[PDB]
Amino acid sequence: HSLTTLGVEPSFPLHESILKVVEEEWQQIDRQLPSVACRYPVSSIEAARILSVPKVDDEILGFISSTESCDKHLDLALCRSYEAAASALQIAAHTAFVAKSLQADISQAAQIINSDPSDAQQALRILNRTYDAASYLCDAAFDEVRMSACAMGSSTMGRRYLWLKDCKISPASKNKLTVAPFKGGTLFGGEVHKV
Amino acid sequence: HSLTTLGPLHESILKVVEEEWQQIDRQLPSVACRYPVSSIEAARILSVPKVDDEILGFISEATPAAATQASSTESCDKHLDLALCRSYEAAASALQIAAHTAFVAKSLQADISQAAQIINSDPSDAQQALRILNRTYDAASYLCDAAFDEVRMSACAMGSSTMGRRYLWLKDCKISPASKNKLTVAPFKGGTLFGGEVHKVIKKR
Repeated sequence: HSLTTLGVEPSFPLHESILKVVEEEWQQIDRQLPSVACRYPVSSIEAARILSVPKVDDEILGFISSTESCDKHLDLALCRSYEAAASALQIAAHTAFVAKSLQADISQAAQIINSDPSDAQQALRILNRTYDAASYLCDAAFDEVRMSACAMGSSTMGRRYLWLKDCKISPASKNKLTVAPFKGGTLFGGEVHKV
Repeated sequence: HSLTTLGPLHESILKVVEEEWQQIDRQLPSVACRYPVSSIEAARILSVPKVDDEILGFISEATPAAATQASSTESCDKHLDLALCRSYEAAASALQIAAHTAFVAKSLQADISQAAQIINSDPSDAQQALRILNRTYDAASYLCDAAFDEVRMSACAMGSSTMGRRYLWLKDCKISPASKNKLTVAPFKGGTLFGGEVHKVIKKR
C-alpha cells in the first residue's frame, strides 16, 4: 500500500520548481559547475576520455608558442558549456540504465501478480524497488535541468564577452555588463542606465 | 503479464555520441513535437537570448571605424557566436526533455503506489493492477527514450563547444589556411580538439 523511499516520496506548462532552479543558477552565471562525479559515476575509461573537456593538441600549441583577455574568457565559456553538457550526458546515461532496470522489475512484478494474486508480499517488495527507482529518476531529471541552466549561463557569458570585445567602453562598464544576472530573453538583461 | 509498449546499453550511448560528432557543424534537431512546452515564462527561457537594440546601438556607437586594421575578425566572431548559440539551444532542448522526464517519473511513481494498494487490498483485482502496471511499463520505456534524446542533445552541445574552440585556437596558429580548414571540419573524436586528424597535417615530437 504505502511504499517508501530514501528520496522524494494541448499545453505542458513549465513546472515552477524547474523555473526556480534555472533562475537561481542564472543569478551568478560565472561560477563553478557542480560536480556529478559522486552521484553519477562514469562507467568506463572510454566514456571518461570522451566526457572530459578536450585539450588543445600539443601539435597546434607548437605553432602558436589586445583581445587576449577576451580569448581566455571565450575559451572558458566554451569549456564550461562542454563540461555542463558532459555532466548532463553522464546523468542521462545513468537514467537510461535505471529506466531499463525499472522496466525489468515491472515485468517481473506483473508476472508474479498474474501467477495467482496471492504472492503479494513478493510483488510488493519488487514494487518498493520500482517506486525508489522512480523517485531517483525524478531527482536525476532536476539535476539534468540544473546542468542545462549552467550550460545556458556559460553560453550567455561567452556571448557577452564576444559582443563587447571591440567597442570602446571602460573595463568597469564592460565587467558590470558581463557579470550581471541573466533572466533569459535578452543577452544583457538591460542595464538601462549604462552611463 | 504480457506487457507491451508502442515503440549493449553503454555501446548504444557511445554510438549516438559518435554519430553526432561526425559532423559537429550542423543544425540541431527539434524537440518541439516530441517534448512540447508552454508558458510565457518557458518561452523567454528556452529561446537563445537576443541582443537588444539599445545595447546594440550603444555598442555600435562605441565601435571606432577607419581603414588601418583591415583584419576584421568578423568571420571568426560569427563562428564563435554560432557555436555559443547552438550550445545554448542544445542545452535548452535537453531542459525541455528533462522537464518531461520529471513529469513522467512522478506520474510513474503515483501509478506504482496505486498498483501496490490494489494488490495489497483485495489481490483478486489482478487485471486492475496489470493495467496500472502496463501503463508504468510504457512510462519506463518513454524514460529510456528521453534519456537517449538527452544524450543526443548533450553530444550536440559538446560538438558545438568544440567547433567554437577549434576556430578560437586556430586563429593565431601559424599554419596555412588549407590546413586550418581541414582541422576545423574534421570529425570530433573526444580527447583532444583535433585528435584523429591532427597527425595528417602536423607530426608530433
